[PDB]
Amino acid sequence: STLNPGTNVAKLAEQAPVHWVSVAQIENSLTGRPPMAVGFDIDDTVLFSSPGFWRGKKTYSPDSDDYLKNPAFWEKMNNGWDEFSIPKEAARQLIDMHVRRGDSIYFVTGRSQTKTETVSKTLADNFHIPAANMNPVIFAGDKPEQNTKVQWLQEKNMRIFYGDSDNDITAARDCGIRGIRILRAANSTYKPLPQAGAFGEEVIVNSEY
Amino acid sequence: PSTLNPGTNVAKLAEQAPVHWVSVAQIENSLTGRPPMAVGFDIDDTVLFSSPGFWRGKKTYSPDSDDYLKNPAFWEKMNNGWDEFSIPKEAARQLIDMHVRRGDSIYFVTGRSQTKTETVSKTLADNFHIPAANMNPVIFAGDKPEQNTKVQWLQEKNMRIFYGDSDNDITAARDCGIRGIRILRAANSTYKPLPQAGAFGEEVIVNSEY
Amino acid sequence: TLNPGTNVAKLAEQAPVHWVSVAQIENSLTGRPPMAVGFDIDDTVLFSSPGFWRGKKTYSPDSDDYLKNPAFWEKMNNGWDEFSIPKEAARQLIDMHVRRGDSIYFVTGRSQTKTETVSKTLADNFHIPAANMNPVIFAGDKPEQNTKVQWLQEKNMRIFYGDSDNDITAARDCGIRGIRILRAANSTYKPLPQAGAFGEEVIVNSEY
Amino acid sequence: TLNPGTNVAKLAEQAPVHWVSVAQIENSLTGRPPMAVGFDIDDTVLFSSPGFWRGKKTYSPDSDDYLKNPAFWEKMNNGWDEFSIPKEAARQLIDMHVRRGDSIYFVTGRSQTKTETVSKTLADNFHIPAANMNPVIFAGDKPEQNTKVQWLQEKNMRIFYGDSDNDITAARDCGIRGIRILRAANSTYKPLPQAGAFGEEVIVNSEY
Ligand SMILES: [Mg+2]
Ligand SMILES: [Mg+2]
Ligand SMILES: [Mg+2]
Ligand SMILES: [Mg+2]
Repeated sequence: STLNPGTNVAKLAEQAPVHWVSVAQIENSLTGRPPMAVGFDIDDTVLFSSPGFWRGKKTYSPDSDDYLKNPAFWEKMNNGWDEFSIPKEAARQLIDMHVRRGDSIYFVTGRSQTKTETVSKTLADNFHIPAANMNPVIFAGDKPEQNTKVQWLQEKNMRIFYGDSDNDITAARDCGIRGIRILRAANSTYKPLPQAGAFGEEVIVNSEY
Repeated sequence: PSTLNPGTNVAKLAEQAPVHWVSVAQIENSLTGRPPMAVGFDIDDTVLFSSPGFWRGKKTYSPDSDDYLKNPAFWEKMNNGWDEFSIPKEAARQLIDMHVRRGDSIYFVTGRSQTKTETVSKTLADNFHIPAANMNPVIFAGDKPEQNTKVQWLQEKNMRIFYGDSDNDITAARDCGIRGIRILRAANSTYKPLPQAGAFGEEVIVNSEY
Repeated sequence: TLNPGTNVAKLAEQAPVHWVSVAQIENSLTGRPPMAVGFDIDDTVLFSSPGFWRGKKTYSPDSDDYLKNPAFWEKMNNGWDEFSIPKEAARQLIDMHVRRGDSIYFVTGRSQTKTETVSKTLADNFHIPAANMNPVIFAGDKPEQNTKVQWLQEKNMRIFYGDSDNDITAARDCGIRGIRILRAANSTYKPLPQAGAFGEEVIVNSEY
Repeated sequence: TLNPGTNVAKLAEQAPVHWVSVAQIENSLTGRPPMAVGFDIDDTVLFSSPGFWRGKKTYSPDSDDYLKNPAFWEKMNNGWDEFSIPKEAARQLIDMHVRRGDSIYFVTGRSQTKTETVSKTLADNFHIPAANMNPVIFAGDKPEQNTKVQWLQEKNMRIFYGDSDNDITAARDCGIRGIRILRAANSTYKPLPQAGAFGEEVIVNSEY
């Protein structure tokens, strides 16, 4: 645009009409409630997994997103490339809180399903989730050999679902449960960034890292 | 405060307070289907930037303190002409227009002291073009210590929503079990310190400082 | 759309502006002998919108002709600034220059009037010693008055503070240091200017 | 407290930092013939935390001792950068300098290894022309190496870009222009530094 655009105080103080919440406010809203099932999307919600997707694109589809359909990519991505995935501090705070409550934690992902996967171990180890609260990662999809995200949220009776994408939030709305938005990091390779708060949902402050 | 070059970082730049921000459009949308009702507005730093008169009052009657706020002579001047210097807030214009469209009955409940005569009601009706059908003379609730003077009025007029910039405006609404919505107090207001909007978990209107 | 939402890139986005604090300005002048510095008045040291607002409502509700009404200026320059709110940023800047022993000048584009109490209101609100205080200078295109630029050169002002683009370009035209002050969002003089539009230094939190 | 709230003075508060854009940096170089410029690597041109994270988890999960493990560096310098994400801000800067015909140098504090594929990774991801590309320089305190300052002086670099305080001080010690890049909030190298702590220029939106 212009070389020296400058700014003004109206612009400096301008706020988007979003419902921001803190982990502490979420915990307070659960006070007294017995243990329950809660779910988390994985990519850009609990793990900054762009390193692996970046390498996959470079290796299998330098000019496009065809790698997301390449079975070879998914073998690598679900069996070791998450050793390069950086866990999010906001996720750590949320999981620690749910673990203290004794809730059952589920991870639901849209990644393609492979015969073997080490993602579940990576998550339990990185977030130090006790055996009683941990559950194997759930790969949701269209395949007749699997169920959709909405179906899993309902089957496990999850009461809250955390995610960074719009479809994570609409899935929760469709099931009539509490959908909470996590901010996607600016350096994620999954762009454009989504508009957090676009459905009037609660958005966790400072959740980009 | 004592650091010449404090610098900054991106975590700090993107840092957000956990506040429930709302827009006039969202408020309006949340009222769809609701029949006409009574709604209330605080005046100072809510619909009018009235600091000019309070500043002149302080300098005239009590340069070193806030005793002017208890001075009958100050209120006479403030309520009968000094608001000619008070600047209407744009955020208030938008809210008032919206409520007029809904056909709601509008009330102004202020902590200013009541005087024999007052020209504030007319100043408000004129500046915000409020039709006679929606207007109501300003209610001067006064301000007593250890007590919230506004509660009585919100109850008796059956106000369903109350807009205000001070904590006592929000707690008044909470005491009545109605919807209290916060308006940001301008940074150049002489009424300091600025309150912490959202301190009761209430809705706060974006960009409402002007 | 009722819910536009936002994202972290937008939340952390910064305009390329050269921000400075009063402390940094003071530090940049260490060891320098007392000099002459000037300040714009409206929205720089005083939030005078109250008087201009009343003036417009009184003399030209539908336009800005009140700015041409000598009746308005008589009121504005002789008492309506008692309703003007001094700016904290200006207070800090003025105190700093007084401590340095600098010579303070106020240059305004307000219309000149036979008498004025503005100089008094300024010296009183900012506690400016007589030694550093100078009567307000009214500039303009009249034959009996010099323009803003000419006044900066004549007094050899080395720094000029202002909220408007013309305050900064005047400084630029004289080869001196022009420093921008933010105009408050509730000022009636709209639209707000783009502080930093000339690559100049802008004082932080100077909207109040 | 549970509901701390906020106020407009806090919402508009700005730190006194000298922000600049890539366009402004380019403008400031108008007319200057080709020159040498240098870039720090980690968190400046590459978000390399993925490799540093895996190394930490592998060699010293509870400390930074992995930074002195030869086994770590062998893997980090010979392939783990295939997981490093190039920064958009660096891409723009590099494209701008390549267009000017400047010589681009990359100086790193990473431990030197017998071989390295970092140079190849950089040249490929940023499409740097052979005429502007130079092999990565590993600076350090070892007797076989030269310090960062000596390298900047040796190659006569006029500008040095970096995210850490030591990148800026190196430029300051050489009398050249040191420009700060923002370190991403999700970098594993914490705490984040205070960009602008030396009054240096900081590039806007350079965290990605
Ligand atoms: Mg995701
Ligand atoms: Mg009020
Ligand atoms: Mg001005
Ligand atoms: Mg670095």
